[PDB]
Amino acid sequence: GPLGSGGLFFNALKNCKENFTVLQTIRQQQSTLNGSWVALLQTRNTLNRAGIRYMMDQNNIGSGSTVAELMESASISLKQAEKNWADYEALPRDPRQSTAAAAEIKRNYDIYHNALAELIQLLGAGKINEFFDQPTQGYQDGFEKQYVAYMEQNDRLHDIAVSDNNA
Amino acid sequence: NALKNCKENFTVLQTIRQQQSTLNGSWVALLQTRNTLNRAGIRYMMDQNNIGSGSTVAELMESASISLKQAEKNWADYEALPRDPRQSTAAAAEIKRNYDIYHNALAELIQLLGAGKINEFFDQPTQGYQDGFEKQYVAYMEQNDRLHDIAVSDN
Repeated sequence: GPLGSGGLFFNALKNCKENFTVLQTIRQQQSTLNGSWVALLQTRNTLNRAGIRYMMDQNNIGSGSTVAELMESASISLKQAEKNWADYEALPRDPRQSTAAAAEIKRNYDIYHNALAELIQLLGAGKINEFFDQPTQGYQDGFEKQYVAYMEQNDRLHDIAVSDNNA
Repeated sequence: NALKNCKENFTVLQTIRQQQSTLNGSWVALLQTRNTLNRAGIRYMMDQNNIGSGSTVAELMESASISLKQAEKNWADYEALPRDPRQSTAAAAEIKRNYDIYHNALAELIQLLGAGKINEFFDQPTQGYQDGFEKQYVAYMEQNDRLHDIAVSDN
């Protein structure tokens, strides 16, 4: 078109720099959310290991890490979840991301995160029965559903940026 | 060039992002498999004291199988992806070596369970196997962070 090389270059550089900023935004949200999700799963598994060790200790068998060591490890991983979740929330968002879906991920994150913190409290208090009975699976499932939707949203944004860069 | 520089910086983020999504997906599915197997352990022990609720040991065992296949699926996604030239090939081999150990360990637990080999099931030092993978996963992530931070700059 009746547009010069200088112009074509400026426009290409403008778009590239915009596209890059989108990928950066998305990559960071992805790594922080992922780090929070993994640390919650770790916490959950560690608490289950603690329950097993407890039930093993009843019949004076049971080895490996102690209930106390496992509880402390779960606390450390829950702190890792929280750290990653704070980083996630503070990141600048892309204007096109749904604020409604962001609110849902957060709602489910708090339910699941709080359930694990509660398990840690129940355990350290001796409320073993309460501990074994929490419907944790449902809480986790609710966060995961949102996590998937969020990633699907971000993959789309990713693709828009890629398509543009290719053209 | 300002342009070719940016067109390549964007390529780095793209390749890194996609490797991350799939590798993290595989890691999440492995973690879920391990947790589900520990749920089956609890359930079995509850069955021994004649209480014992929700999902059965058999149902959890099947669930763990499905989630382990999901790890394999995400792993194959990751394994087919293109690697950036600057990424460590030695690290890429060590993550694979550690995924295999951890994956195989989970495959074994499922086998042990569906054969009633309960002692061996509870015996397995799964934690060490997971830790081996995790350590490589962290280094890989740290490497990707560095490649991310250089792209934001060159931009």
